[PDB]
Amino acid sequence: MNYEEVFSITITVDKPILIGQDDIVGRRQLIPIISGKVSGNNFNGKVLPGGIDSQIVRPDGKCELSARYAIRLDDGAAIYIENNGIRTVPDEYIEAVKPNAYYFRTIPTFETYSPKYKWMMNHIFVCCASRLPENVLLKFYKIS
Amino acid sequence: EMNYEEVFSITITVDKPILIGQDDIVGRRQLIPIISGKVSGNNFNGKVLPGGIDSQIVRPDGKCELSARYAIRLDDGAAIYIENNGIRTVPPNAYYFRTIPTFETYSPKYKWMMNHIFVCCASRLNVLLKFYKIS
Amino acid sequence: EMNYEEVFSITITVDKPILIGQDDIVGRRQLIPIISGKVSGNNFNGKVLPGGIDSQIVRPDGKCELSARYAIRLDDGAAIYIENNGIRTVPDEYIEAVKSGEFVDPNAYYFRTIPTFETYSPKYKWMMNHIFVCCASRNVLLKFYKIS
Amino acid sequence: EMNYEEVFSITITVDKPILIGQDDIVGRRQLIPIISGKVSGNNFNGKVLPGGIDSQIVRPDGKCELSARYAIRLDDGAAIYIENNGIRTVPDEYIEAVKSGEFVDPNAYYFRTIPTFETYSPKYKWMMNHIFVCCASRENVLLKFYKIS
Repeated sequence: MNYEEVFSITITVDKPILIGQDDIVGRRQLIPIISGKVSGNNFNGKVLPGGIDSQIVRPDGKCELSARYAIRLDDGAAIYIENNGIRTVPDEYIEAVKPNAYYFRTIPTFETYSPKYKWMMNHIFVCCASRLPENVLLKFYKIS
Repeated sequence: EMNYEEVFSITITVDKPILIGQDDIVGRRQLIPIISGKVSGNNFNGKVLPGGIDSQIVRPDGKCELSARYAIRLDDGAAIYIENNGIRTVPPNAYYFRTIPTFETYSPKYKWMMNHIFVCCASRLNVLLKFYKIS
Repeated sequence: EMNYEEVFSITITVDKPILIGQDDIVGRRQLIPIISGKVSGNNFNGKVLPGGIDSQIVRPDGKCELSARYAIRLDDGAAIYIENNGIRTVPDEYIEAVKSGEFVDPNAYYFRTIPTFETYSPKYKWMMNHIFVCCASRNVLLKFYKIS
Repeated sequence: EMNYEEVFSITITVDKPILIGQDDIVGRRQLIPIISGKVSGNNFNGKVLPGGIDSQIVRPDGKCELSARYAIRLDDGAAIYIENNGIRTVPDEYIEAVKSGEFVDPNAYYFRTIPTFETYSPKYKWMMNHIFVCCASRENVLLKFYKIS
């Protein structure tokens, strides 16, 4: 199995909007995306307004993540992204959750509006992520 | 033969669309921020919380597919997370505009929201949403 | 103020469940093959095609989440592909019976679903452009309503 | 970088397609029954159970969107329920072939999917807590499953 690292995004997030928590569904929060820098070989630009990661930390500590946001490239192209994934920590970090620690991986789906980016809607992708301060680093890999 | 009960309404104030892109294959994608919203109904009263976005695509044939993610808080302190998925088609009074919401709740008083099917009838002005519990 | 129209019904015969597995967090997963089915409704008459499966999970709290994929062929030769997703619940007194599978009175059930359609002719494209609700019961009888 | 582990393979025998319908906007929808299948991999050996269907649509532009629901039973008695969703494309020169369904060489395909698992035992709960990628090809479909580390 082969793959190609195609780009990265460093995203600056705002404080979580905590919606609610219990020990049946877990804890729901919305994470607003403030900004984001996109970079890669011929794939450079920024994250657009309107971005939100909708997250639930399940009672067992597993986080399920579903982000919806858009980017615009420096050539003028826009790409809409839905990024669906998981973040799990080992045992001594679980009550904290509810940095090297995490397993944090996602699958993005892309929607594009010009022939130059049609390939993004015709391959499978994996994203390897990390969180920091309040800014997640995302590496995107095209499955070859 | 199909019964239902109207359970609450939300009048939502939206910001201007964040247009992402458009072409003649996928259509036009935009994100609509929800500025605010008033929730009202029999023992179901409160407001829409921050962080709300309706993600819409207008298909080339004109059909709009809608998927909104937002939360509300009630005046009893209960919070509810809503994903509302539906369609809007035209040939204001013009539209067919109907959606299916899915609820996530965090207390026994509201768990019935996770155990029924619902339909939402909407109107685009702001947007007015009437929620019906299918009996 | 919500209007709807009954558009058709389907009476489905199903095989015995294919029990996959169960535990006390995810619940009980089973696949239900659809043997046959008859579609009827004003100018809407046909049959269920081969290949139909309802993938079901009865959650530890007793709620059944249903997802069926199947197709129908109408007497004019048109096909409709259906994914029907919904839920089936019972009052607390019947839950132990459900978790077993001992007989429960069909009137105990709340059994409602939301169908999505895929069609391949102009005469049926409306089914792709309205919202629908399905009221079901124990054959399985499904009644389909277009929301107006 | 991205690391991964091959976890197991499945070789599946499928029946003939159940053609539902086709048009030039939605494409061609068919249901593919899974007759049988053999699961193999280090400490991961079993069979596919009854009830498996791949629901597929070949879009007007030639791209096939695949969604399979089936289950396997391992030799230690554990079950795994699999929802496997993916895509299968060919170069432009083979698209017409893909359409009347003429022979296209196996090496021509891009055929990749993302499986989701449901398991009922602590020994296999890790399958619910990792991301996976599946590489597939075409007498059978060969699926190789990879855990993303």
